[PDB]
Amino acid sequence: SGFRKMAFPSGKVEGCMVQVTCGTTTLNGLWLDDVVYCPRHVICDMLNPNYEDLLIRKSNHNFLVQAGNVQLRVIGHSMQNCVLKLKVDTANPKTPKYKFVRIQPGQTFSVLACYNGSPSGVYQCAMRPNFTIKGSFLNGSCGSVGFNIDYDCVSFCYMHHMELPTGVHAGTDLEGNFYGPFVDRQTAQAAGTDTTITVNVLAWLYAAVINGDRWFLNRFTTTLNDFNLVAMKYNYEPLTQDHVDILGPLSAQTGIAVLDMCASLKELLQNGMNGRTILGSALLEDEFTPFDVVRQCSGVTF
Amino acid sequence: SGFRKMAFPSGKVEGCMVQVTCGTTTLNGLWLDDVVYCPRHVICTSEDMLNPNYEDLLIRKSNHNFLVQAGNVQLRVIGHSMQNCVLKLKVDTANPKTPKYKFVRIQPGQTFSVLACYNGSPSGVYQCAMRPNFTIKGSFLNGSCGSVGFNIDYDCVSFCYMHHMELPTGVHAGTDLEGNFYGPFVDRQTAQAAGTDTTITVNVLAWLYAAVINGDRWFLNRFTTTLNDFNLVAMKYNYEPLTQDHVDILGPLSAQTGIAVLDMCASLKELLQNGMNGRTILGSALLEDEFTPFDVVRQCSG
Repeated sequence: SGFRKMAFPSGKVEGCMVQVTCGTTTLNGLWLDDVVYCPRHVICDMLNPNYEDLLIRKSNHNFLVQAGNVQLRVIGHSMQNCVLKLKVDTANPKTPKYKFVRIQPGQTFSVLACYNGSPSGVYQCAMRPNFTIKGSFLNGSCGSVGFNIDYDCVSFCYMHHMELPTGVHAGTDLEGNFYGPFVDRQTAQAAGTDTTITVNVLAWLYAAVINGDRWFLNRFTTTLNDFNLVAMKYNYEPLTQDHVDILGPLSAQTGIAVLDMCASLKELLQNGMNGRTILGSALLEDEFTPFDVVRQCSGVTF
Repeated sequence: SGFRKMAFPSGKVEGCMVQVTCGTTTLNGLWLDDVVYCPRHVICTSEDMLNPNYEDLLIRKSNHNFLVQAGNVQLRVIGHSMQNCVLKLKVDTANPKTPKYKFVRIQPGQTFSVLACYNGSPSGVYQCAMRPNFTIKGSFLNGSCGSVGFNIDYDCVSFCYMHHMELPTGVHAGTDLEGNFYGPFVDRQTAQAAGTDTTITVNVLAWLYAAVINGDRWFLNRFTTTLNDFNLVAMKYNYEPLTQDHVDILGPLSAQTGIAVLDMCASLKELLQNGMNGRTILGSALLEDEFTPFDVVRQCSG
């Protein structure tokens, strides 16, 4: 029993974390095979930077890459979108089975927060619909990475680049493409209005039911069209047929059809929780995907 | 900025997890140097549930009765001994991935990370706190026994919890790594109930300081309180008494924010009376009590 905000075991990623220093900037790099990936803004105050330009001046020995107390030597440097690729002369013997994947808003992943190439914390979060992440990052955390694990395979999906003025965070995939309408320079940038991830709330309500927490269930069911009218009123993401289909396993396990659970969610959006809680929370959690709920409520291992 | 329920990187513990089997029972073990630690109730049968005589059961065991598997490698048990409620399996191989480590027994309100495992394989990592009633609100399924809770000091893993059982309310009970249960619990299927839980007041106050550090002030007020008046109120909300130790411990956060501890206590009093009025603190509509003062300083300041 129990339901916790659960991250993937971070060991496969810890063995990949290195420190990258260049000029006065120090941040984290991801050492996979013989390449260290890191944010391109480690490059050498021009506030509308010309990254390629500044990069050609750079010598390989300008990039001080520190793997534990062992210093790697850079033998090449190239650039892909907002990520710098530093070719090193040694393949990481700890390189896990891995892929680079780009995730969709609403999908969850684990962040290994690092400082000076040293892992210091791991937490689970979701890519918000406004493409930010509500993370926990201090100065020096840039280059910390987000990931999922499937079996023995690490899917790297996120690299941290910056904090927005509201305190939420922005970054790229491992191919250097930003999540959301952000750029890696000093300019006025703001997170858009965020919305709640409806399918994840429903998944979490199924988790609550599996854990015996049932007071919000009601006899009623609604339509996809009626619910999305209510959802848009409450700044909830639209629920699609694909979302219903993905919730299928939880619907079958619980006896609660998705549109049946939607009538519960609607009631709750319109009436509140009335001082009651669900899985120890007085808010509707939206950072558990349907797969997270199945995975934590069945004990899948890595 | 930002505040997340954050676990320690689990890799140093992942490299220690093994599978231990006696007869029909399989659970997790902790392999450090040449000793595997696991809950002694792995030697129980379906008939030894209510009143096992572990000394009698263990004396009947021979080393080859213990099937210990590390990955695909079966370890060979060369000796066994019992220390309180943990079994210590001496094996012929020292774990080459043994971190610097130490066994620490923690006090209620202390937090730690749990690496939930099944069949010796890590499933996920989450953060917990030892409740005042000596349970933990974990996320465990069948086969999770022997999963451990831990903290990390620089590079030293402090093992503080080993999972043994789930109580009827769905909360969890376990031992330190010397085999001593936290709380009045025993490794028997005899009827056992968690005492009424209470809120870890000092942790809530730390979290309110974390909220202030992260820019939120709406819950502050112009009042202070005496320590005794605060505890008289808090006890009526099933909050733990706040001691002078706790006041001392909140000193650094008081200094960093400019809000005296007894001043913040007056804010907590008011929040207890009023609730949040549709507002949140650090993204929560409830008062969070599973962040210690040490946690807050580490995550908010470094």
